Amino acid sequence: LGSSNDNIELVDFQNIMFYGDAEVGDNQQPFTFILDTGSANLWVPSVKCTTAGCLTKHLYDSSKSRTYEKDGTKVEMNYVSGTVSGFFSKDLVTVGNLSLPYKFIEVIDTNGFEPTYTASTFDGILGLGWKDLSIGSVDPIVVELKNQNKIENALFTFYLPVHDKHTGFLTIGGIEERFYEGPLTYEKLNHDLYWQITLDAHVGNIMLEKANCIVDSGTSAITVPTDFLNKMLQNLDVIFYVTLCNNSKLPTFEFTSENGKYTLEPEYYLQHIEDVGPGLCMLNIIGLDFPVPTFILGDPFMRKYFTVFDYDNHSVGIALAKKNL
Repeated sequence: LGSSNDNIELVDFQNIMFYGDAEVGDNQQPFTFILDTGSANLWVPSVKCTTAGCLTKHLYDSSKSRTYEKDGTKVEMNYVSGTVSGFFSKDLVTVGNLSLPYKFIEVIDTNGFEPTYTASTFDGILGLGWKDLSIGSVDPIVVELKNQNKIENALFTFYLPVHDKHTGFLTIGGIEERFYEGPLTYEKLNHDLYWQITLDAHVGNIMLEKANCIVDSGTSAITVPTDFLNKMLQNLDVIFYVTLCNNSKLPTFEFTSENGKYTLEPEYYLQHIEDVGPGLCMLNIIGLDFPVPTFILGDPFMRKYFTVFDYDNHSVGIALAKKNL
């Protein structure tokens, strides 16, 4: 009724991660997922996983689902925080109000994914990247939904939750105006692997033309080229770097293209850790070098900017996220 798109509510986790729920199996077994635009596979821990990390998670039992289709092909998935091992399985996956038989990794070993797994509340990870970026050559869930004529468009959007402010939404199938204000600008992908686009960057006197920028929901910070960060933090009073929240020397990130301008002010990349010291803030910025000048516009950027990931049009749409809806 009215809402023709599939909306999945998102909850923040200590301002470092955010989760969304989905189900696997004919009996709708529940799971909490990290929604990762940087990967392309879906995985859930199996009832057959007997590692300590799994004892506190919601587990998947294929024997309780009529629709389960055995595969068993051995597979291992790698992430920044580690590796998980298992085998492929296929069963009904439900996301919001949509369902479809989908191939995923049934994880049996998580000891190579610690301490992240045990220290976090999620059960598995749901990839929202491109096919070529996956293992087992599996079409993206949203792409699949589109081919099955279950959604109007092969795109999804992120309106991220903001710690102590409001929850968020992952919307599949269409763009909803209620999530943003200002103009919605599209940036074409420069690669059909990651959601990577080209943008010129300027922080202070330092600048970088046509830098590669990866919009990534799985990264908790904004990553900057080492050299770039160093120069940026010169003369600034910043002893992953911490500083006084009221530091007026803190610069504003500026990202521009032929179609749009995006900025990230200090209030968007500074994390309060007053419990460590009065008015003390952590810099949610990381020095990271890729073969070529690259910025990962992670959660800090996505919290400020509503984003749309368009498979059909091979682009990323960006607009200021509404502060309250």
